[PDB]
Amino acid sequence: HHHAMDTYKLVIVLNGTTFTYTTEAVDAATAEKVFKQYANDNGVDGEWTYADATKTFTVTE
Repeated sequence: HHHAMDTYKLVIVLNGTTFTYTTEAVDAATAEKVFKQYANDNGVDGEWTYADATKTFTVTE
């Protein structure tokens, strides 16, 4: 199923514990749509930052 994608990664830093979730997406606007859906579905409200060099979204709280 069409392989023209990057791997994107979500990092959620809590109290000394870190959860990450990494997934393929067509672009960063798309991976942010998936991740923000996942976050909300799990009890995660927080401050987000994206780093294009590593295709990583980082959420703290």
